[PDB]
Amino acid sequence: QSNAMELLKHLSQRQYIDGEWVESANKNTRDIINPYNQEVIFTVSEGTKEDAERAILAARRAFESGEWSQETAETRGKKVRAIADKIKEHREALARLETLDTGKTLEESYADMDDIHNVFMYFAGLADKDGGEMIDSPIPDTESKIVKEPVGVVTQITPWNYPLLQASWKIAPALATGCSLVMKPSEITPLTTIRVFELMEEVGFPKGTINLILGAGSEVGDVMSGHKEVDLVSFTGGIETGKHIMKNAANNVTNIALELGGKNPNIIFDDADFELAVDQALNGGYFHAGQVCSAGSRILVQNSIKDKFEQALIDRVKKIKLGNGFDADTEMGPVISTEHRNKIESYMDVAKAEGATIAVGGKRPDRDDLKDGLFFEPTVITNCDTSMRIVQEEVFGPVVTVEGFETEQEAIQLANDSIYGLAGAVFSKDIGKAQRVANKLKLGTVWINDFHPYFAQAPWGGYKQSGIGRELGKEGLEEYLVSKHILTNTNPQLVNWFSK
Amino acid sequence: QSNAMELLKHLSQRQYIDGEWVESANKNTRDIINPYNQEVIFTVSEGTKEDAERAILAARRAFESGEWSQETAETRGKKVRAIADKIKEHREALARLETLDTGKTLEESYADMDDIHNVFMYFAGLADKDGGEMIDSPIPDTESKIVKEPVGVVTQITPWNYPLLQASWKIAPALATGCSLVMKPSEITPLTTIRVFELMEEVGFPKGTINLILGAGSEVGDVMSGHKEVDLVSFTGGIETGKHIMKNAANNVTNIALELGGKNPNIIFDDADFELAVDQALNGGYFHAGQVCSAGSRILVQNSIKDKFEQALIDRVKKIKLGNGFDADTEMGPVISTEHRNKIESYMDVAKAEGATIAVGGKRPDRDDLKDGLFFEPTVITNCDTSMRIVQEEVFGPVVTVEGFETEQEAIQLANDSIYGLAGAVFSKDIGKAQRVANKLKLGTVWINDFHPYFAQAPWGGYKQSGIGRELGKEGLEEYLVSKHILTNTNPQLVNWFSK
Amino acid sequence: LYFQSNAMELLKHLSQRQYIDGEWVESANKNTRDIINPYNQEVIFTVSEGTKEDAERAILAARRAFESGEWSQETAETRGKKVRAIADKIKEHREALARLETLDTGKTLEESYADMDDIHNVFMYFAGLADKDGGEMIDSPIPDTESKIVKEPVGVVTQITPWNYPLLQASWKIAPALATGCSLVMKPSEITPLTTIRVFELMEEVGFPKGTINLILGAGSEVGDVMSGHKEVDLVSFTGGIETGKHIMKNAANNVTNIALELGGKNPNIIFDDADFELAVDQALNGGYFHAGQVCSAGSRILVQNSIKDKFEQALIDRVKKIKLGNGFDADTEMGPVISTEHRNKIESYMDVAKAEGATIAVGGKRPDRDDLKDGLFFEPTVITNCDTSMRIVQEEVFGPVVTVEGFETEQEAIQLANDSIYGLAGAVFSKDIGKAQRVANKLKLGTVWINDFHPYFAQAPWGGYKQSGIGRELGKEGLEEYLVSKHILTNTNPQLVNWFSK
Amino acid sequence: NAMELLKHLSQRQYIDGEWVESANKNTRDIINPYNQEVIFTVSEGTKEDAERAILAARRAFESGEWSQETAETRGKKVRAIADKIKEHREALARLETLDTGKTLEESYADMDDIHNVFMYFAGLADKDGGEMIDSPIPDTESKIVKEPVGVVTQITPWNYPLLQASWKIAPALATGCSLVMKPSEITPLTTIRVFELMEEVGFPKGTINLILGAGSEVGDVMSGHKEVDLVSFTGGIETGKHIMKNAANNVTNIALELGGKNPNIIFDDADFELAVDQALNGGYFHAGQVCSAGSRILVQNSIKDKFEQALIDRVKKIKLGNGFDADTEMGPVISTEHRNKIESYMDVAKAEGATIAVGGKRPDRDDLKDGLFFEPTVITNCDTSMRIVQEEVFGPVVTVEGFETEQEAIQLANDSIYGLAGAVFSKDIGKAQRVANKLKLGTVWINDFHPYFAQAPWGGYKQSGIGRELGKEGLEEYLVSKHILTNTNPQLVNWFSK
Ligand SMILES: NC(=O)c1ccc[n+]([C@@H]2O[C@H](COP(=O)([O-])OP(=O)(O)OC[C@H]3O[C@@H](n4cnc5c(N)ncnc54)[C@H](O)[C@@H]3O)[C@@H](O)[C@H]2O)c1
Ligand code: NA
Ligand code: NA
Ligand code: NA
Repeated sequence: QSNAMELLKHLSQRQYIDGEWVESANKNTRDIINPYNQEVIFTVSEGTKEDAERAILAARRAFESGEWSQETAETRGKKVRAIADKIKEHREALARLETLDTGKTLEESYADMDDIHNVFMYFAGLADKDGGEMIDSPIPDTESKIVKEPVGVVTQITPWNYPLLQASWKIAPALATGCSLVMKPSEITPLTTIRVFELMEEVGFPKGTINLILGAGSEVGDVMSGHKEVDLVSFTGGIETGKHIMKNAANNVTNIALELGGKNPNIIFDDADFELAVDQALNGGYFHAGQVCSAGSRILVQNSIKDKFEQALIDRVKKIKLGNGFDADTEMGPVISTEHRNKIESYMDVAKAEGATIAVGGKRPDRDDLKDGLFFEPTVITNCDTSMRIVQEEVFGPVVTVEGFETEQEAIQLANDSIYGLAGAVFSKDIGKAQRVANKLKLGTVWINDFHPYFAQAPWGGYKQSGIGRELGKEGLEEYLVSKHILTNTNPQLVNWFSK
Repeated sequence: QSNAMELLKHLSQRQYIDGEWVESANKNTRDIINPYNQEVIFTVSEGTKEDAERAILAARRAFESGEWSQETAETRGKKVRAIADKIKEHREALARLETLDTGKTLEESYADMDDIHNVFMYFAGLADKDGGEMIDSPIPDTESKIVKEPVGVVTQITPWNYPLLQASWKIAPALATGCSLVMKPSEITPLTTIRVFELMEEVGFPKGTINLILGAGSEVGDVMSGHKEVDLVSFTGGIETGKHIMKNAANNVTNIALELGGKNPNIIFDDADFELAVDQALNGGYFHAGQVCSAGSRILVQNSIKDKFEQALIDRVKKIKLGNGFDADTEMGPVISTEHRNKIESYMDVAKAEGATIAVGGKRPDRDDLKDGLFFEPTVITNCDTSMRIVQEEVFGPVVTVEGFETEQEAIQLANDSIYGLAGAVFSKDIGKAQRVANKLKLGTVWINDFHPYFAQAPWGGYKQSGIGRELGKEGLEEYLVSKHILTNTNPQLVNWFSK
Repeated sequence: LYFQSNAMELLKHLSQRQYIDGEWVESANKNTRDIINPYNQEVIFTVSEGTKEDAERAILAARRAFESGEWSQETAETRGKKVRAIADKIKEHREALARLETLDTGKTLEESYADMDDIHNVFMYFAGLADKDGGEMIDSPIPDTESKIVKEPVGVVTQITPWNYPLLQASWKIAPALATGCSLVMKPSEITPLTTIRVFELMEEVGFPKGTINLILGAGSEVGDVMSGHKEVDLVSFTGGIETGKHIMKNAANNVTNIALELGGKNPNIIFDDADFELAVDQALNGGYFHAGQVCSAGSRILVQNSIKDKFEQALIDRVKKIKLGNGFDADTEMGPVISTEHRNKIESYMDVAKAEGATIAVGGKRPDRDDLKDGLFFEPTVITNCDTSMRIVQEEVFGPVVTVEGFETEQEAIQLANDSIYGLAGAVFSKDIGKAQRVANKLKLGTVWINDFHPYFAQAPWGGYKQSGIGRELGKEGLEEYLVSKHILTNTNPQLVNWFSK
Repeated sequence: NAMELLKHLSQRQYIDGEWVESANKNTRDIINPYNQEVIFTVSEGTKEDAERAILAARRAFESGEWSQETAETRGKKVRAIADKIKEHREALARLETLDTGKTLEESYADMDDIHNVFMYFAGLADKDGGEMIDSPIPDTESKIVKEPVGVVTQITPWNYPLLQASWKIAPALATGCSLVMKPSEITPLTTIRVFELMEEVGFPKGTINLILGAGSEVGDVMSGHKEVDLVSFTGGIETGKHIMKNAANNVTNIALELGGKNPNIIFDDADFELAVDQALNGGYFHAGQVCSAGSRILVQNSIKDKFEQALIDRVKKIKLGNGFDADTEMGPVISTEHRNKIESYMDVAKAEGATIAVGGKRPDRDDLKDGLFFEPTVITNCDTSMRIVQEEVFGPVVTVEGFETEQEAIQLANDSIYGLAGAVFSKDIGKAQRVANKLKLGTVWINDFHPYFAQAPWGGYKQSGIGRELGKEGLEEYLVSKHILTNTNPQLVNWFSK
């Protein structure tokens, strides 16, 4: 862990606007915390509205200059590839900074860095593969083509749980398509985003193509979502903030891409491989202490094996090892902040009040090495039903609910009974049945006999309140493009509708 | 005309909800006017917000039943084709009804009916051509596929200028993809939309798949944009209402598709075919009395031919024949309502007060055959510049402004100097220069040596404040689809992250 | 009830001629050919037997039409409306066309109805595809250039079809050719021209420019080499057997002409112990015996898991004994006759091949003796057992109402055996374990694999073979693509002298 | 020093993971066409070697080590090959110049292209695994999965050896195929070198194989073996036709690129000195030995005389010499046999009445005496009926025909058996576009001559070939479609009695 602290000795503490590392316009700063020990680890600039607007205007100026937007797609791909290579080269430092900033295990952080390399690499390869189309015009003597152009100036806002990963999903396609961008990471987790800006700067982009704003969402966020020079706002986070952003984006009829979490079902039939299902239910509920957009917080298990499954899950939950993300034996780290731990704690009272049982966990751990950190015990909530708040709302902590179902129709009905629609799983050795269910779930991603996979090759996003648009895949790239129909009349003749 | 009045004797006067023609829940009605003579030609139900809610719930019930959403794409295509055939079969009566309701010339209405038949035909043919893709998974022993499903329940709101045409652009892809829909036409122009619902009923769709709500947006529009069971709201009209709709859609993180008009440039270089340019300047400015999303209201003409151009334009403008749309000699009909004529009128005062010249036109005709209708003279405004409201704001009437430009670079700068980005034209015999300009205009559609063309094969929509999303083409169909990534782990193994 | 006689009355109004450059014409030498009904071997019609000079004239008319641009430069949207119009003509004459196909080929009327419904949908699919993809805009790596790929009709196409599903195979070739803007010259099998003549009559009513569509009638040995080897042909599309297909490809090579070939198969039907047993017996029958096994996709090679082989063989044999043979026009008929004297001789010869190599004819293997079948080209549905992969009866395409049954021990063995042929067209896997079926499907070298089904093909998806089963695809977007050619147009928008060479 | 590079270069075939000699111990001498010096000696492979390599490629394919590797990972390896080409660009350029005679600057350009070809296909590898289909049958799921085509044989020619190899190798590897490649027997150096570089990157045993030797000995095995799924060949029409006839024996897919008679259409309103500049480039780069060489100039009648004299005056100034010397503009032709063919065509042209306006012979100068040089040539007063106009000479020779109308230019340009590429020069871009639309060519340039790149497909109409190389279409030659149809609620049909 002190080796990670050493990394901070060379890390920038500033915003990056129009090709320069700059302080806040009023010199304000913010102290960054390590959730493992609640110690202040770094101090960064806290930007102003003026800074955010300046970055947006620099992005517009750069976009209009054409240096990046009119560069060949092949060359843009090379630059995006160079970024992927930097990430891999600095994987260790990046993974350690991510663990320090966010608390999750170092092995999870390394996995994030592998994913990030692959995201940049995927978009590097896609950059030059589709420039638009030739249309067969229904009008004689005309030519019709659709040209795909970069959407323009894009603002990008990320959350605190997977900072660099979420940033990469936005940055890679933006750069690949020729856009100029302004990014703002979560004010409590800026370290790896600062670092990636330092790396991108070495790759070499024209002034203003990339810009980094650091600051509170209530201060600079509205500028980023409501400015008339922005062509697209892309946000990953919670529903309350996402709705706010969308309403603000409306003022200029600005494109929005949103991913807003979920209430992700994990559907376990009685003909599932039982021990696989237990394993994956643990993984679904407790990776990163449940702070994952796709966390499997809502377990739905067939009635015939429900009690056995609950007991098996509880027995394993008792063995989950909490601690420092830098310690190799740690299986689950702390939650992100005092506010977030307070949210999770409040839900325990809620669950009990509405009739559910806390079968295991449901409080902070007592153990000595955990008392100064933001820890919360992995928790199983039983005797639940779909009417309850603890089932319907995104807790975003190390908490899972267990509900029973009798039939395949009942599972589908329950799984779809939420305001969300991000991801979910179906476990059954009967692949035919699993497919039937998968076809009926209103979710952007359905895993059959798995839990958690996402990758650059495939689009990710939500039905219903889980979002608008997609990230990753060809659809992810398309968020950063705009279509133009250029129609040429090759034998123009007067219409003579109006009197001569 | 009186035979079109005879047509009304058989037209429905009601809403269509859940397979039934039905009155308003409050029994309220609205009188429909003919703008040519301001006479009441028809009376229809004025629905309530509970009617809109009921239609939405019926559309959701139908969608979940699967009767349409799970029908084969091939069969959905055949039913869309059957609607197309009905449009052609009833072309004469439909064109007459459109002229009666909107005031446009019969020729214009026939052209509209021919386009509508082709829109339905296009989407009928697209219905079974793309169900998603197979993905090359980066995870060994996994199968990854992206399945494209209908987006779900969609609400569709249309304007009064091209009622049935705009309806076709939304209805055709919605039905082709398997969505259930709730449509609400402009309260002052419901006639052809009622008629097409009659024709769709004849083709036959499951109960709840198609629903027609009649009434003012100030009453039922908030339900249509803000209800939780809606998956996509698609709107065509003005910016004010579009913004309000988007803010309301945000409450449920609902997809939006918007087309909100434009300030469309018509750029004429000194090396244009002169007489072609004059002809098309007239066509761009005055078809449907300038009430076109893509009307060419902002003429930019190269300085060396400016005086020549304005005199030729103005001399042609004086010869424009106003009158009854049913009269074959009419070149321009009336504007749509007293409210809209009043807005156009008020802009003449703005133009004069800010320093522009009304070169010709600028008033209501008062002659016998026009005095009783909502006519407004075709108008040319000169000696204006980009700082003026008359240049920046969409008047949406039979009015054009004329600005000069010195160079190709200045033409592009002026053309892009508006909040809009829908469509525009470049006129020049130097095709190379026309293409350079077309690549730099921030517009969804650019015509080279033409003005007005749109067709089902190519997407249509705006950059900037002209909208979000596209209609027509494969991209328009994609508004009505949602992607689902189904990932199957074909050799699942325990991860064993958490201790045994 | 009077259906056969009413079908025969149709022939009184059917053209007997070729259709070349907008006109119905006799053969240049006035030769003719008698067409028979395989049910009774009677002559039912006489048609012109064209010459190589007629074939050449039609190719030159297709080339002239192509170059005129009336169809090739017509808008895609309008081409699509015309292809739809053909689709609607097919539906308008469904009954007559189906009856004609039964009269000419012998298969049951119910089978012919299904063909006509399929044909309607093939034309409708391609009508709808016609205006959906004109090419692509390319991201040029050269500054100050514009790059696009335009898709154009491939040009003049010759199309040669076989005798088993004459109108269906014709539709697979004609539909995309017309949708894309090609000119075509079609030659149906000499022994089965009736529905193809009728469809030409219907296409003429729809209306196409002179020379866009041409029909040649004649023996492949007389006019075929002209159709595969003429310098003015851009693509030769053929469906039939391997020997003719290879000959055609070698002749097409003389002008480096594109070929699309579908040459039959040795299609495996893989039945696991955990299959739905009665479903597998039902589909083994369907696989083996629809159209008397004269189907490119026939399931002639049954591979059954050893643990249920005896039970399966017994169940299949008992059902085979019940199959009702007879006239295709009779409602109770389940299987009609085979197509010709020659083809029946081939099938019979393979019975002797099988026995000589040690296989058993478990049921069937002969002409039936029942009085109402004696005058027709009937052959009993047949099951051959005690087979193995080394045998010619297992390796070679018999194309008759004959199936072989081999056992396999494991999933690995089933795959190994199924892939141990020179062919690669289609096959099926029957198992309730869908994961297992999917693993097997991924390992089979076949253009189409069905999981718990047998026979489905449709316009929406490409059909064709791996290995000796073919080259290229028919149906789907890939089928359309056979009839298109890509052109890269690259415009230098800032041209400058290279100044490489001295001045 | 290119000669010193040879001290470390392999002299053997690469079969099933090993560098091996042939059972034929008579090696082949490789020549530098600039001085006709023997510069290297290599194994001459046998039929038996070719068969062994095809069997190894089949074994490797069935093993799944490459064919079932993830597309993402295959892309990474193809990228690694791209990086090797860039790392070694200088050495590879010198080897290509040494082996083929072309100028060092042209060789550098090939190497930059080659890097980009591999990089393009590396990026494409994981971008399309097939389609989901909307089945017309209720309760069925339909998907089209794209698999590697299988075992592919690849045969390349002597003019652009490594470039032509890259066009085939890159998509084969990206898609998961196993390959057996055989370069032209007279130009194997850069192909040997790239196999050494691929071995460094590392591929499963048998995935890549290099056969060296005469097509007349091993070619029939490569085109006619039953275990081959696709034969991809670039060269001349008569070998191509032979290959296609042999591939028919197993109904094997073919992709052919067979050259052309490429027109260069110059209108009166073209930029005149641009058109002269580009006519020289079209005709004489690599001494005309280019699949897409602009050997057939069609010039509008108002400027024809002026154009001909301008072109002839420039042709007289073209600098012949050693490709390694910076002043050289045009190197030698490839071989004795090829120079002989060019010479024979001059006799054909004269006997049929055409005029040899300039050139048409070997040069007289002393430093050119030892090499395979041939003078850049312009033939005038000819017409479309002549063999010299219709047939691919593939040497530093152009013909000039006049025309009046754009319709005539189109008709003459299309009046050949070929259809590979061509150009239209005119400042009237609308006119150039109308012409481009009617030309039966795989690539048409407006106001340029020669460009090709990985992003766009390349190939011929008519006798110029079958299929495409480069672009997404090029990748598609190396894939095969499989429709997997699952019936999700299977019911008995009950057609047959029970
Ligand atoms: N398209 C091009 O870029 C290109 C390149 C070289 C030659 N050509 C044309 O072809 C003419 C003849 O040239 P060439 O004879 O030197 O080349 P060719 O057409 O025979 O092509 C050479 C390649 O084909 C191989 N080959 C020869 N016989 C073979 C066989 N039976 N089976 C398989 N492969 C075989 C050679 O070993 C070599 O790899 C030239 O004059 C020129 O017109 C075109
Ligand atoms: Na932190
Ligand atoms: Na017959
Ligand atoms: Na050499």
